[PDB]
Formats: sequence, structure tokens, C-alpha cells
Amino acid sequence: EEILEKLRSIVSVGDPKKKYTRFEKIGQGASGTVYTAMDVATGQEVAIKQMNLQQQPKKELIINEILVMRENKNPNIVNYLDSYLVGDELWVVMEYLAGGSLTDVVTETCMDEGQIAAVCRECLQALEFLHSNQVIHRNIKSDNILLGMDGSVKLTDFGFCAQITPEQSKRSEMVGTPYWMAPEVVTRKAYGPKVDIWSLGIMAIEMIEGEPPYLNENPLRALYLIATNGTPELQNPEKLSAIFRDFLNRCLEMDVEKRGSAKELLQHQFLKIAKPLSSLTPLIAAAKEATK
Ligand SMILES: COCCNc1nc2ccc(C#CC3(O)CCCCC3)cc2n1-c1ccnc(N)n1
Repeated sequence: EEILEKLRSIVSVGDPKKKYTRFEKIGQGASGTVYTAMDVATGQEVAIKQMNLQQQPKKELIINEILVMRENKNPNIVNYLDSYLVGDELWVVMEYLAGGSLTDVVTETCMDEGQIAAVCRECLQALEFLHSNQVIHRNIKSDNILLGMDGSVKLTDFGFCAQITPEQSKRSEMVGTPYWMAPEVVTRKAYGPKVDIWSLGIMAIEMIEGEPPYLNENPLRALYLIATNGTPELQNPEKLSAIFRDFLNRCLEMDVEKRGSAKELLQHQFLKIAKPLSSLTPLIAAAKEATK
């Protein structure tokens, strides 16, 4: 389709193996292989993600990533820098911070409520910004949270991103990762930005239990469980403070009406007991030691 030509008018022109040097593969997933690099001038280090378009197309969401992200900059988001197309590959240039994913922290260490509150505050800030600009991430999970060496928190991977409008402020595309999905998305009801709030809630369960509910099961079985069970239950709910349990239940409220939004969840008292972001850095050290 001309959808490839629409993409050819968005990207920049260049080698682009002339500016950016010092390539190192630091990742490889469904979003494509990710490299670290640096362009002459400099001294800015960058991350370059590479998709094989003529080997694993989609392909409407590909363009949607660039368009939505290039005009939505925020401190709590990995920021788009540029994009090129070479051969069959699409390259996306973005900021880089070193220091692992939240996933490595939540599956190899234990976070206290002060640390969970700091991570949640930063995430809510990114969501509150996205939602105020009619943007829904639709794939909130620890895998998509990045941790700076100074304890910074950045939302990443907007490949499943979606833009709403007052004329059609809801969606019905069954997108995201099964276990982190809101019920209204699982059961194909019309859904809004509050689905990000849900997945944030599931990600808190990660930070509490080390993994999202039903993870032992299979993706489809999980979707069924989410559909049936609705609001998931902690193995040991008593291990959480009263101010934390209230926070979770306002993130995981079945009633989309009664479920909190990012703007009002930033006002929750659970975020008041938040520790400074520097407390997250020993978790990063510990995460890297179990990773070895
Ligand atoms: C946790 O994985 C470590 C490997 N790094 C990595 N994989 C990525 C996949 C997709 C995107 C992505 C993406 C976007 O959707 C974000 C909005 C702008 C367009 C591209 C970014 C990835 N990164 C980064 C990026 C920057 N720093 C670090 N440490 N890792």
C-alpha cells in the first residue's frame, strides 16, 4: 500500500551509518533489535531500535508510533529523536538511559512500599501527561519501565499506542499483553485511557508478588481468568498497608466509572510515603547481580 510511502515522507534522509557510530546490541524483542550508539556530535548517546518491515509487518501501528511520539515529549517518557529507513528496515532513534528494566528488579528483589510508591508516582505522571493528550499506551508492564542509574523512571515502547478523539473517545481493538490487560479490553467492550491505570495496578502486583496474576497459566487461559475473576486477588493481602490496599483497589476497580484516573491517583496518600528515587538504585545493583 501507500502506507509504506506515507512512512517514507516521515523519516529523515541519511546514510544513516554516517552520523551514528559504535553500535552494540542491547536488546531484541517484538519491537525489533535495539542498539546503543552515538552520532558525531555528540556527546549524546542514543538508542536505535530496528524493525524488519518486509519480514514481520503489521503495519498501521508502525507509523502510529512515530507520529504520536514525535509530538509528545515528557521527562517520564523515553523521547523520540529521529527515524530513518534503510532497505527493508525501519530505524527509530531515541534517548538512552542505562540501568535495566523494572522487570529485573521485580523478579529478583523485594521492594518496600516506599520504593513502590516512588515508581508509581513517576508512572502516573507519564500517564497523566499521555491521557491529557488523548494518548493511551495500552501496554503498561514492568518490561516497558526503564530505570536510570540515578533512579529515574521512564515509560517506553509505544508500539501499541493509540490516539483517541472526542468523536470516538473509545476503542475496541484487543491489544496489549494478556496478563496486564484491563477487563473491558479483554471482553471487547468500548474502552478508554483508564486501561493504562489498570495495567499500572497489575504492575504494582508485580512489584508486590514478583509477577502478574495468572502468569503460571497460558495467555488465553489468563484472558478467560481476567474475564471471569475480574479484580485479581493477592496471595497475601495482609502484608500490605491499609493505604496501599486502597491504592490498588482504585487502580483495579472493575467499574470504569469508579476506577481512578492518573490525575486523581497522583493525589493518593500512598504516594506521600514515597522514598527518594535514589533508593531505587540498590534495587538496580541487586537486579544486575542475579542477572549475571
Ligand atoms: C529492557 O530492555 C532493555 C533493552 N533496551 C530497549 N529495548 C527497547 C525496545 C523498544 C523501545 C522503544 C520505544 C519507543 O516506542 C519509545 C517512544 C519513542 C519511539 C520508540 C526502547 C527500548 N530500549 C531502550 C531504550 C532506551 N534506553 C534503554 N536503556 N533501552
